[PDB]
Amino acid sequence: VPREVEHFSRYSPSPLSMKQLLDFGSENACERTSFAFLRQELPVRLANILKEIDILPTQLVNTSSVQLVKSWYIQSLMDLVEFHEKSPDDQKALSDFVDTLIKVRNRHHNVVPTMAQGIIEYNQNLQYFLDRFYMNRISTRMLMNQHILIFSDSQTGNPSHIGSIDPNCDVVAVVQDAFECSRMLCDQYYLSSPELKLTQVNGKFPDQPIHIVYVPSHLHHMLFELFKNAMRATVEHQENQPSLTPIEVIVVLGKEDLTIKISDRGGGVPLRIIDRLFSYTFGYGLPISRLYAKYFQGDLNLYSLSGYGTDAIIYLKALSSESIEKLPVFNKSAFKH
Amino acid sequence: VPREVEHFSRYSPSPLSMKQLLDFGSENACERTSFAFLRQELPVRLANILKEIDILPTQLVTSSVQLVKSWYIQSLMDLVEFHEKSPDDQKALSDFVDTLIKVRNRHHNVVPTMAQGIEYKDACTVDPVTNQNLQYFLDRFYMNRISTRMLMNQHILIFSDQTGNPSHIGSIDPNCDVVAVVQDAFECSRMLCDQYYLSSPELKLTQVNGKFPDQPIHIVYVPSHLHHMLFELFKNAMRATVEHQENQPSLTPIEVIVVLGKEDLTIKISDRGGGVPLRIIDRLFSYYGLPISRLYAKYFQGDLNLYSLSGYGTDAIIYLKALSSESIEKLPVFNKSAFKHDWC
Ligand SMILES: COc1ccc(-c2c(-c3ccc(O)cc3O)n[nH]c2C)cc1
Ligand SMILES: COc1ccc(-c2c(-c3ccc(O)cc3O)n[nH]c2C)cc1
Repeated sequence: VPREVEHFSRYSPSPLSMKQLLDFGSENACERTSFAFLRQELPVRLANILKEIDILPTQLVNTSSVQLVKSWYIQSLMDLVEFHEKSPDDQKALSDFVDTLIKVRNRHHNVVPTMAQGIIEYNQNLQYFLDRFYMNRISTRMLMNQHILIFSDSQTGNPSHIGSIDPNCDVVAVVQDAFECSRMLCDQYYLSSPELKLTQVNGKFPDQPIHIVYVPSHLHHMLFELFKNAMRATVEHQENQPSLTPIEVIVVLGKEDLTIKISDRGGGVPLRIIDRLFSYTFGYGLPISRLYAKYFQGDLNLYSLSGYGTDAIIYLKALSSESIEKLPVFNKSAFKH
Repeated sequence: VPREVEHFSRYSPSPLSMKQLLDFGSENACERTSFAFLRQELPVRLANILKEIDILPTQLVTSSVQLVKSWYIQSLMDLVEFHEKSPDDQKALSDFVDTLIKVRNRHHNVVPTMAQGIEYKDACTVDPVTNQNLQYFLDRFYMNRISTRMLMNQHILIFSDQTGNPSHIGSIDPNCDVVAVVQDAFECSRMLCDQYYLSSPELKLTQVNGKFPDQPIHIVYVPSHLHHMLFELFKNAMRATVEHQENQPSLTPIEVIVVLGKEDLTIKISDRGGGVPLRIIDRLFSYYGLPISRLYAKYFQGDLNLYSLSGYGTDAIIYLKALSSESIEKLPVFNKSAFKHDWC
């Protein structure tokens, strides 16, 4: 155990809200501040999760695949710790940091499948760990991307966005895209794909467009995954008739909640097996997409009617200020689990 | 507390299935067997939940629990006697029935009392972690009552000459018409609804037999339990609807769909009462009629869930097991585990 990882674990991750993240990019010409935050936060999160890997079962940590993960994280942690001596005023430091972050985003690019093989080689504590390990990566990928897309010279992301956050996200538009994205995957395999019957309701101000601060890609991931599932299930279960049953989506904005319910008539699944769809042990989709919903204090649930069809609901937070990161911490409360 | 409650605490509850239930009274499964199994079981269940009660905070264990303990200990002791008696003593069976009729009427005031104490709990001011423990304890306490009452009714209705419906086995309808139970439970809510409101929602009911398509829906179940769950969900669906659409021309129907599947009987009641925000939902389940309802669903391995759309309406869905052999009792056990009561 390298002295830096034992050290930086001895801190707790600091969750940020999308309001705050938003701010690192507005009147704020200060990447000076992002640099001092992230050169501290990234090592802490990586160190926390490296520590929780040491408790994984003997046979598991010693898989080729986990050992490769260990070494990348340990490498990026090292690389980030080296920026600790420089000042946030050092223009040369600010820029190397962008490159090193790009370097770490790259190094970690194979992390999520590698991890899978790592388990597909070796119960309920796996699940607990995989959910945390993956949330950990979602959160670091997001902080690095955010910094990279706001400050780097040559990755400027979507101009509407501050980083990858759309402060005025057209929720239904994302629903159409993700559906129209899944709709054309399904046509690679079937003579037909379900249509989209969609309804919106604006709690706050009625008959006005639905917009909230969110990260459009995370939403896109959730919805696509759930639309693909709906379609495949609607086409398998009705392999008889001519036209399929449409897929019904309602988008609802309320005081605190942004809710999206996706309904299909794909035959459903028994209560007993639902719990397995959300298990890592196909994917990694439903499980991951749920981590995405939960990553900012939302959620994703499945309610099926075995013999008829399935409802999928996503919950997002409606206000930037309550969209707060949900981060695992390696402490004793976690130790006993 | 006598050398009794501790002895039978040593044992863990033995869950029955509705199939076994159905047979403990089928083809005249002599009251001897049921006598024998219940004179053991009921004390163990009472013994079990009684030990839980002696972990409750100083003061709570109150004008309430003070008395619940007594009834259970009396009841437990009352049931003890028939150990020294043999199953063949008909005078004893006939007394087991009445002794089962007394305990009941003794316990019919359990549910009231216990929520009294909830006077007050620990210190007369109670925090989240202590409070979560109350939620914990209470799901178990009521599940336990539901389970003991269930078994006692069964014995009485099938062996005492208080006889229920002859077509039923005790409180269980081996051919429960689920859809008819939904309509009556709906109707019982519509009336109560209309004793207080100017107008009430309609029932737009849909039906799908996945198991055997054209055929009506019948599974093995206890109609009253089904009625208790459904009444409460309808009672909530209508009131949310009527309240939310004070401004609307008419009211929208409450929509329910009944589906029977390979393994599951599923019932989904949905409304447009403007819903409740994701943050509040749990409060809805905090300690009573909704919490208790969920306990009924889970009693035989089913479940009750709400998923709402704050700003539009709400989906309530009931899950029941469609096969009798899988409809097994969900009982609390007191032990090392249960006794033993991260992210930012
Ligand atoms: C992941 O592989 C799978 C596993 C199960 C299914 C599936 C669904 C379903 C499952 C999830 C959902 O959101 C909507 C649905 O209609 N309904 N029926 C089946 C057979 C589809 C893909
Ligand atoms: C007084 O208790 C309550 C508390 C809250 C509600 C309620 C529900 C609801 C809640 C549960 C349900 O099953 C169906 C529903 O439409 N939706 N909207 C409201 C304001 C209704 C009764």
